[PDB]
Amino acid sequence: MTRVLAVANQKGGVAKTTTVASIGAALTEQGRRVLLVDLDPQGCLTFSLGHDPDKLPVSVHEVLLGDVEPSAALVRTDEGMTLLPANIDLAGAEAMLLMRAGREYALKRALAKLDGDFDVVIIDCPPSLGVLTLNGLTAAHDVIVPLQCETLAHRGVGQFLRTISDVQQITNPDLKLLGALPTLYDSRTTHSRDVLLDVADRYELPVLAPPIPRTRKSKGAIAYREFADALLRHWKSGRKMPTFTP
Ligand SMILES: Nc1ncnc2c1ncn2[C@@H]1O[C@H](COP(=O)(O)OP(=O)(O)O)[C@@H](O)[C@H]1O
Ligand SMILES: [Mg+2]
Repeated sequence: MTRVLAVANQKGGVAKTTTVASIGAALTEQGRRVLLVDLDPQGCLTFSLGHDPDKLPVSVHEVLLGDVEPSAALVRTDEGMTLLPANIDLAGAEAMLLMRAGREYALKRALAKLDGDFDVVIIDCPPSLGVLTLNGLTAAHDVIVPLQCETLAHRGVGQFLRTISDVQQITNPDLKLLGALPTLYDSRTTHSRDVLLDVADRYELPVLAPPIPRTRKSKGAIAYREFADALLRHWKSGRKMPTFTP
């Protein structure tokens, strides 16, 4: 049973890409066959895993258009994860997909061609609420929102939840919002805690545990492995994701 996890937040700089790669690595160490999908035309995930996006002969762009089979675009990573990479060509997807029926299902259609090949698919969405993020949410079974807790600035959470609700109404009724993964947690003061409590109070959004601290045997890596183990057990036995605050 392939599990597809979308990692989404229209706010940039909240450690989405780091989260995708780090959860991917932790799951791989636990024996899962992991595919990572880069849906950001800027190619941050792709670059971070050792591939120059500008030099890829093809990418997820051609895969979303149906011009290249998904298997043909996959590349390898040093840690064993498989990558469906991105480059700047993907910025053109919007103009080209808008002209076609079912633009929201392009990634879903692509992953269907790979089903059974991976235990876990993790999708790194760009910092936007356009067709690429919609493709990520439409293809996923679960979604988490990496959520910075350095500052109280969270005015985008409301529109993000509206987007989840719209997807559930129209393109993906089975999408489950697992919750927010706190990122950039600062242990120096109680401020990050207070930020998370304010978010938990104001928004219909579970705040998950543990927080990822601002940074193999590092505290950030330990927190990612702890969160990845929580994901595993949720998918294995239906255990509810532990929460930062009830
Ligand atoms: N735990 C952390 N501690 C310190 N810096 C981090 C941490 N996680 C991510 N960063 C940095 O934050 C910046 C944005 O991270 P990134 O994963 O690219 O976020 P996003 O994908 O949401 O834009 C990057 O420079 C990254 O190196
Ligand atoms: Mg990113």
